[PDB]
Amino acid sequence: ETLTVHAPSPSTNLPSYGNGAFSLSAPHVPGAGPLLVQVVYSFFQSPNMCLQALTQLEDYIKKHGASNPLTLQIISTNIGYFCNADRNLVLHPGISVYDAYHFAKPAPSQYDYRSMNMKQMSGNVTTPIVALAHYLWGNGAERSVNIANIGLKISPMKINQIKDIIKSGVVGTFPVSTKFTHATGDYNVITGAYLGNITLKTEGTLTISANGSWTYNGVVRSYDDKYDFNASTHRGIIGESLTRLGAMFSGKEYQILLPGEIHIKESGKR
Repeated sequence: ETLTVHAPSPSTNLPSYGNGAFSLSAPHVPGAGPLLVQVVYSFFQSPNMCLQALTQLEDYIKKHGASNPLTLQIISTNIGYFCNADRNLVLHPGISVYDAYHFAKPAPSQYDYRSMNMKQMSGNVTTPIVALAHYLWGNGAERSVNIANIGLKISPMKINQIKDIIKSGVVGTFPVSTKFTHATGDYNVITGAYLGNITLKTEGTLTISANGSWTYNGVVRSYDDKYDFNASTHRGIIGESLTRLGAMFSGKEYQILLPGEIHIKESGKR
């Protein structure tokens, strides 16, 4: 059935992401002249780097075959890069993905999943591949991403503050305490990929003035302790890539804790 991708390990990893034949790097913008680090840096910060890496895996698989030992090594190795990068991002929050990815320290090609895999994922753009890494090699171990790291964009207008706000037309200060489904994949292709639809609890204070202006000051944490990482829960185009890869390769579903709480200060006008 599904093919086993070897856990990244110095003993199985290729010397290089893409076996050096391809690299994760910013799109070739024709007529933009030489690719400069800023582009690439920004690219690495972007979800697109994650899409690209996965796209590259998928493309490599398309060209070479999923069961192709090199494909497997490339998947393992390339995903190791992401694991490595994500490790570095987890260890050093606030560093750019480009940095975590490229330096590195320890060499991404030396990435050893068994020894190095982390339960925590950065939530950064590397995360969906790491999440896939964990599917492949995680042996079903729970992972976590802190909810503060999953780039939640909460729109109170999409939560039961909506009711307080959206006509009701109540004025004043209202306790909010509600849960809501939150399709991270609606706006966050990274978080959507691996957390997709989450359920958040928010508790806070919705203040609405008579002019429709409202502020929601609240905490958001996950309503569910964890989320399954599997085909069904991925959302968004990166999620789809995980699904396709996850469908081809042996892995174990596992759950992703979404611990932590974010404080949100949202505002809008009715």
